This record gives sequence, C-alpha cells and structure tokens, in this order.
Amino acid sequence: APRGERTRRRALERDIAAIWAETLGRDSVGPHEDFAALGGNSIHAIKITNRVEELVDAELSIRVLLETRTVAGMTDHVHATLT
Repeated sequence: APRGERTRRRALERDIAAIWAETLGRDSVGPHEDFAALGGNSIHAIKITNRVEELVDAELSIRVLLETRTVAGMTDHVHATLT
C-alpha cells in the first residue's frame, strides 16, 4: 500500500527539484538544501512556485516554498494538498 505512495511522492519530488535547479541555474539541487543557501531570492521563489503550480495544476501560496524551504519539504506540503 505505502510503496505506491512513496513512488508517487518521489516522482513529484524529482520534478520539483528539476524546477528549482533550472530556476537557480544549477545542474541539480538536493532534496534537503535550503532555498536561501542556494542563493534563492524573491524572483526565483515566484518562478519556482508558478512552475510547480502549472506542474500539479493547482494554485499554491508562495508560503509553501518560503515556509518549507527545501525541495523535499515543498514536495510533502504540495503532496498533502493533493491527498
């Protein structure tokens, strides 16, 4: 039962990490790296969030990125909304 839900969530996490990496101009971003430690600013926060919203086809507060601050944290806070 939760093998499936772990697979579901890791797939989202992969995609969100790629959005962060592209936006922040890095080859990749780790699941637990802090947004600000990566040089993330308000412009990046908006772009990442806009793209994650297009990805899951749902509107999300910018607080979702800015209060979780990691790709894994954001994933979980989004994966919840969808569940």
